[PDB]
Amino acid sequence: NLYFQSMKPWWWHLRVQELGLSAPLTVLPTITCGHTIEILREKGFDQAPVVDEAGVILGMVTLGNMLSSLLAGKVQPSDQVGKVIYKQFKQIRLTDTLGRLSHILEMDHFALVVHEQQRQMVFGVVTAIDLLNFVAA
Amino acid sequence: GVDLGTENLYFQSMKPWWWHLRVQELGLSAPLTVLPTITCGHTIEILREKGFDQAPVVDEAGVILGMVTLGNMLSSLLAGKVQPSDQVGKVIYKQFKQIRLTDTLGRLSHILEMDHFALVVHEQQRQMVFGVVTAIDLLNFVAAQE
Ligand SMILES: C[S@@+](CC[C@H](N)C(=O)[O-])C[C@H]1O[C@@H](n2cnc3c(N)ncnc32)[C@H](O)[C@@H]1O
Ligand SMILES: C[S@@+](CC[C@H](N)C(=O)[O-])C[C@H]1O[C@@H](n2cnc3c(N)ncnc32)[C@H](O)[C@@H]1O
Repeated sequence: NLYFQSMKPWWWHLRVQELGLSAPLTVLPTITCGHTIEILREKGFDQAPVVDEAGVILGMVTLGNMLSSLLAGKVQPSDQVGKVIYKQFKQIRLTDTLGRLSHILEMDHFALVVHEQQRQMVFGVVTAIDLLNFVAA
Repeated sequence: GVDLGTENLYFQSMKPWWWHLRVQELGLSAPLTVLPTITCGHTIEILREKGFDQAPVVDEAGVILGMVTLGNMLSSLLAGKVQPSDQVGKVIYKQFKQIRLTDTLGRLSHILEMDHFALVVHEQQRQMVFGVVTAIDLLNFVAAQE
């Protein structure tokens, strides 16, 4: 067996917490899909966590998944967004590396950034521009 | 499984009422384009400020050279093909789809299912950018109409 280890850039072992992410915009499962589309349109976000009234993360709503579900005849604009909760997305820790982040971002369009306290807490969303801006700046 | 089976069997009668409407129902934004001589770092700043994931790269006459995308910029940076001071001309992406205002929303839907965007070109002048179109443009139309 032969192994290869790449030479890593300066930022590789720096941590997700260096990016300076804001708190996420989240939605309740009971607002409509149409209302969620306006919110996401206003902000220029492709996704948001869906959280219940007790603060539990139920999953993510994404534009891709809303579009698929609409095409499949399964959701309409006036339905609750709870109907299109996407439950399989990637998580990363606030103290995980930018290297790990970069792997996730190459395969997925976002990750939910998590931090461990007495329970596992959501810190924010992270997407390619957050990493790009950091490296560029 | 069974749902895919149903959607395949009745694909024709499950086509949305708007399937054969045209992309021009969407009324898009004016496009933000860049020349190939601005840097990758400045491209990243511009796209960050607007909240766009992609822009057309055009020449001094407005002729489309291709697209710059965040995903391809990231890959190119990871592979060491460019650094931020390099011209964005070094990462012109060409494997995207162009469509016209007269193309159906159905054609657009197929494209958006696989890619993050399409480039809308001028109906009789396919070398010029009309606008960019992404999922939220189609979603916004359907929510408006329903
Ligand atoms: C403006 S959006 C542009 C589109 C991009 N594909 C996206 O969805 O992030 C990019 C910026 O918004 C942030 N962002 C995305 N979704 C978020 C949300 N639900 N809450 C707060 N920030 C979010 C990203 O972390 C990034 O800083
Ligand atoms: C604010 S962005 C949000 C993130 C989304 N993933 C994207 O890149 O379009 C969505 C809106 O910006 C528009 N848009 C995207 N790229 C653009 C560009 N280069 N010039 C003008 N509008 C653009 C889209 O057509 C859509 O109306």
